[PDB]
Amino acid sequence: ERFDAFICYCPSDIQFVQEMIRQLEQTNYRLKLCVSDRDVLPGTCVWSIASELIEKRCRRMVVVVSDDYLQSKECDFQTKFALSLSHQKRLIPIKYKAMKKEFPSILRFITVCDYTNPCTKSWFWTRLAKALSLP
Amino acid sequence: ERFDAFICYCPSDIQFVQEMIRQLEQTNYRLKLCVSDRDVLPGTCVWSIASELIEKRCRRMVVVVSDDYLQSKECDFQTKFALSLSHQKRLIPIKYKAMKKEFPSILRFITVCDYTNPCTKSWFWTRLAKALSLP
Amino acid sequence: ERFDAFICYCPSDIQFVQEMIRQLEQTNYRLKLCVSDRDVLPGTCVWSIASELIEKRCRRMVVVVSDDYLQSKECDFQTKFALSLSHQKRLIPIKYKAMKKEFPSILRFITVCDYTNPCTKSWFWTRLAKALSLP
Amino acid sequence: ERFDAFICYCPSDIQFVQEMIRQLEQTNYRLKLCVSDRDVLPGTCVWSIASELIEKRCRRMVVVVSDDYLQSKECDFQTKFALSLSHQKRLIPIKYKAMKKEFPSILRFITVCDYTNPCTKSWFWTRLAKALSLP
Amino acid sequence: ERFDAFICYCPSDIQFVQEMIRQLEQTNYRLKLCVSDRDVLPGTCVWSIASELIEKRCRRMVVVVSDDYLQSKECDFQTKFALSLSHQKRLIPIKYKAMKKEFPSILRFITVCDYTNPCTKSWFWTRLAKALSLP
Amino acid sequence: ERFDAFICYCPSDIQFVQEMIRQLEQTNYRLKLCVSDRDVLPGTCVWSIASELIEKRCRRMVVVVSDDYLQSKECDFQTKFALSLSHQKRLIPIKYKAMKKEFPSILRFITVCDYTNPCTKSWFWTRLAKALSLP
Amino acid sequence: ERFDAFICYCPSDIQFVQEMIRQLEQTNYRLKLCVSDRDVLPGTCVWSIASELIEKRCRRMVVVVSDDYLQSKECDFQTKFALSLSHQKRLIPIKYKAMKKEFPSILRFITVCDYTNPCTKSWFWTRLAKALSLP
Repeated sequence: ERFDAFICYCPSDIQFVQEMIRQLEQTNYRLKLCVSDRDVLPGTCVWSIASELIEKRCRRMVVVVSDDYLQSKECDFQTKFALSLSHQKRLIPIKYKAMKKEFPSILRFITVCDYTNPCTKSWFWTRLAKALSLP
Repeated sequence: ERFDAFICYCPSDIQFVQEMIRQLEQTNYRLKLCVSDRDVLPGTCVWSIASELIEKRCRRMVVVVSDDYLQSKECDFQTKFALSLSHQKRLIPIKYKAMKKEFPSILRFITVCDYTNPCTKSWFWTRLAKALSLP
Repeated sequence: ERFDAFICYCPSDIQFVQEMIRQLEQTNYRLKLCVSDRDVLPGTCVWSIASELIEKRCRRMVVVVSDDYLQSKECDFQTKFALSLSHQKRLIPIKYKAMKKEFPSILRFITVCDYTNPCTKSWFWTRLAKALSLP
Repeated sequence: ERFDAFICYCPSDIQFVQEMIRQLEQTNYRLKLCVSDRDVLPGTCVWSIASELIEKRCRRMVVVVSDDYLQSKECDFQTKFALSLSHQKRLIPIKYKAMKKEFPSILRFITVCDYTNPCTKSWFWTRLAKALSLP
Repeated sequence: ERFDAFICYCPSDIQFVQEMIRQLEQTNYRLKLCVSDRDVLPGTCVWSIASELIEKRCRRMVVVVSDDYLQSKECDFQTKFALSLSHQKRLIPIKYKAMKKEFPSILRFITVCDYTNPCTKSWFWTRLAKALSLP
Repeated sequence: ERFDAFICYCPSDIQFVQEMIRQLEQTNYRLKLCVSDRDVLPGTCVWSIASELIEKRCRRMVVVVSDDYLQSKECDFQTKFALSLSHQKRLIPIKYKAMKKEFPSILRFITVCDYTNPCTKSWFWTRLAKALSLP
Repeated sequence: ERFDAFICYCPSDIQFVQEMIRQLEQTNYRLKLCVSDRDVLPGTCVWSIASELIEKRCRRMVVVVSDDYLQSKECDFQTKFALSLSHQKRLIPIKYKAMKKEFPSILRFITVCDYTNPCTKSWFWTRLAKALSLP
């Protein structure tokens, strides 16, 4: 029923989502995440996952930015809906791969979390855990 | 007498229907499925299977989408009739093959249960069975 | 509210529909016809007119068969839905123009009301009104 | 404060919006329309329009579909937001020009109010006003 | 001492701000505008304007966006300070000329007051005065 | 919470920042600095790290000047904001390597702490830390 | 019932009358003006708007002098009737645009309120409003 964060990812980036699941749910942090391909039964109407899950179930939303994320339209609509929804910090961008295309202009007002800098990799997961577990 | 899910499929795809029968009917789920070539005696009128079986006997409908599904007219009529009939989620599309054509525009508002993605095949049968066994 | 006959026509055939309105509605017969472009408010869902108007509002369905009638799909779905419903004679095909393509094979067990014969023009409207005015 | 219809139009088509306001507000119907370029103060945030005007202030939404409408990006978001939000028919598509592109596939379940037909122009404004004046 | 709107303009655009003075101050509106090179004594330190004039003297900030506005750095710093300072919508962008460069992405979440359209010019001054006359 | 100095650096030179942390924090001086990539949770708004951290938390600001520092706009805005903010000596420029580009003219009115000249490097760290430890 | 000023204008210049409305009774002045095309019901006799409105209802009369004002024959009669009526200053000529023809001779003994001189437009509205509001 209740969750802790919705996750918006392009379908071509699934290994990183699985790694996120292993690193956050299985550790002693005990976080609950909603993945569309895992706990959404077939036959549901698309226009309900935005008005029911993101609205009244999850508390944050984690956007996995990538080059392939810039071609899907469902992710774009979900990002705009999350922005138009509303201190709480209800949006967390994440970049993890060396992307060649320009960073989206919509998400330029929020501090991104980076994983491709060798001198800063030691803070990534410990920052994510507390950002997601903040009340 | 009664049933749990009418099945719509092109005759070019019957091995998958047999596999569905094996997986859903002969397991401890104990489901009942209505197949046209197995529960319809010859000599019946075509215009009765739509107004009697899909409406007053079957409780949901499962549509097996494929490239040969687009070439048949009977399946198109049976698809449109189900939508015209009417929370209950009385329509479940299924994609199981590497199709080279475009997904039908009529069924673009319903979540599909995909089988061709190798990283998500571990949830297919369980999700399908839960959806079909939902009251 | 209540009508006497739903009208199924190609959008390229509107002059004949207007002529039918003039000859049957504005005459002393005082019949009622439900034309889509005159009695349907904008913004309605397509799958409601088939289960509300054709089902429980109109009593008969008049199909204006023409060459371009074979291209539209809404007319095909409406014709098949009307046939699936059922001595009452709840379907009247009307031919008014010379066709260079074969008459539809689904409408071959029904007596069409031909108009193009230059000697039977006197019986056309009388037969049509007598058929429509039956209880 | 309150309105009756939020109008979604491409900024390349303002003459038809002026015609609409002339024929519906300055006439004896006494309707109220919320035009962005007339009733929105400068310096407002974009994300408040969707969540305050379209949802809780206006009562219906009228989409002026055209060829240049397909390239604007805020119109798509507004249309999808309205669709996700919602018998009351909170959407009315209006076509007034000769389009050489395909009609938007997201709007294929709704009856459009066409204007380019030189025969049915008599019912256009009557149907539009009757639709807008409903509670 | 007190004002109503600080004005940020490129020095290449002085005719338009003179016209703005002519239309809003000398008219019957009775509004006060703080022009940079008309109400500031020479010899003042630059870093006091942002912390004293924009911060605690004016109430809103108007930005005359133009092609040469993208060259000056003082305008960039003033715009960024205004944005970092703060619902109450204390930032109004004004476009009045044909630009050959893309509109700045910093000011994309707010509604510009366009003037170059030859049809909406009627509402321009009324909207501007109503916007900046609010408490 | 409370800090002693805000550090402004380009991402291209973080090894010097690591060395500065080692030399000033882990010694007997026991200073505490603020690094963006270390104690700034993701999802926070950019326009608050300037109006909340630099103003109400830190007491002074260290600026690491190099060739790559002249290419980043965020550092330029931060140093201009700090300069506009204000005996306290709330700005300390640090030169640590041979730069072949001209020194910025904004900072040409403040004594810099130099590390390149191989005759005063014995006067560097104690002199730098005495400034930061001042009340 | 009561009024404050009758307005004599040729139909060719109504935009200036709209501007006068906006600047005179949309502000805190709260004036009342009698416009023929807004306060005269159809079917009235022409000879009553002179002996009823100008005489016993309005307190003053403003004449929008223009080049086209010398073509209409009703304005001459209205002006001469006002003059024949009568300190109270019951006539205010107003000149706003350049004229290629001499000023009317009948109106030579009265000081006009000029608007076309670029050095004196700062007094126009504030003087005209005081004149109209004077008892």
